[PDB]
Amino acid sequence: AQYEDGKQYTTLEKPVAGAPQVLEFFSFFCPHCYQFEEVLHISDNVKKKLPEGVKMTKYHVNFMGGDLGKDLTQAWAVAMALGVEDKVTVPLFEGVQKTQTIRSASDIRDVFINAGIKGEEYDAAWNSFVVKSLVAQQEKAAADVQLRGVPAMFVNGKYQLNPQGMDTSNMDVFVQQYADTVKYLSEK
Amino acid sequence: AQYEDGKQYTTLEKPVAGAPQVLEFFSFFCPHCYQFEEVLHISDNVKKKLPEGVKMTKYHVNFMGGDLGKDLTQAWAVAMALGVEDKVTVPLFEGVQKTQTIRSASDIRDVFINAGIKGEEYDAAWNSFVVKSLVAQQEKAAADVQLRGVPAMFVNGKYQLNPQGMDTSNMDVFVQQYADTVKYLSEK
Repeated sequence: AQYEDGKQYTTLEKPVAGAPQVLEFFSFFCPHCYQFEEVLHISDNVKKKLPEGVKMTKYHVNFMGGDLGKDLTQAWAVAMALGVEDKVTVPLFEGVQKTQTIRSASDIRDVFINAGIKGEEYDAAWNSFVVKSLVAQQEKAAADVQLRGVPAMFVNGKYQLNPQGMDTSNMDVFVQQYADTVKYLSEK
Repeated sequence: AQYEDGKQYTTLEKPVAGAPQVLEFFSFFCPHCYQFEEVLHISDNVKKKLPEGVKMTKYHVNFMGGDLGKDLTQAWAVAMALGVEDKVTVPLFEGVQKTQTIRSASDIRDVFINAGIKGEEYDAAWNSFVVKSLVAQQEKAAADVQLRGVPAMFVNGKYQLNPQGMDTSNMDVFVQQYADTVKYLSEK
């Protein structure tokens, strides 16, 4: 469709170098993020329209939910390291917001075990160098873009999507306008 | 020495006479208020520990959300007048922050109708002078304590909770610590 700077997206004053092509930030404590994931399927729709060779990166943030927010960022790194994102994303969102069975770090471990991950493997991953590095990358990425809130999506480390300037009257149209904006920006 | 001024609570420079025993302020637009209510359940837990005869009052504020902010204060007045607070709190918080489908006074009305309140019953209360007095009461209480931010909780019109002086690694322990402090302050 037609896109205007300052409307469907905004340009960053300081372009982050080496940033992932499409970077999405979220928090398991974030209500609207739960909506984006479970109901709207924003990520899935954006993926369907992305050109060949463009990869989507999704990072968890620390600034929500206090000290537990930090543990979730580490648990997300474990999810990425084990490659079980699609198995634990909804269960974690529900555990924190819906059923409220996740009140501390040990509860996060149970979610993974329930998904079929061995406890020994989870524990080893939790303390791994790979995970400690991933936690560092996530925290740094947020700092580089001076992230103030979630959900958020950045393209080529230069643009940031602005759903507030998008047509929200019809949710099906909205989702497609969002995905089309990402696609348009990824080739700019 | 266990509970100190400046620590888990602060004392008001100018105490409010005639203020409700436990007064909580919030806004449906306030992110931390969503956490407090939907995830932590602060109000419920505090109620469960208050002495016999100590009543809790919850008021909405105007300083967030602009136009819609004031509409929500009037709608909260309607919820109070009709005694349907427990029916509309969740859908209002979710409507504003989770689904972001609440964009005008009409959308707020839809929430009440869907909750079971009759259209004519809602419209009558909405335009009633009883509701206008409830709005004035809410505004007055905020003015009395020079409220500049939410969430906020006051006890006996003298003390204001300071959640910043407590651990948030375990939500259940934080909640219980918050509730215990309110109880302490109420019998002080």
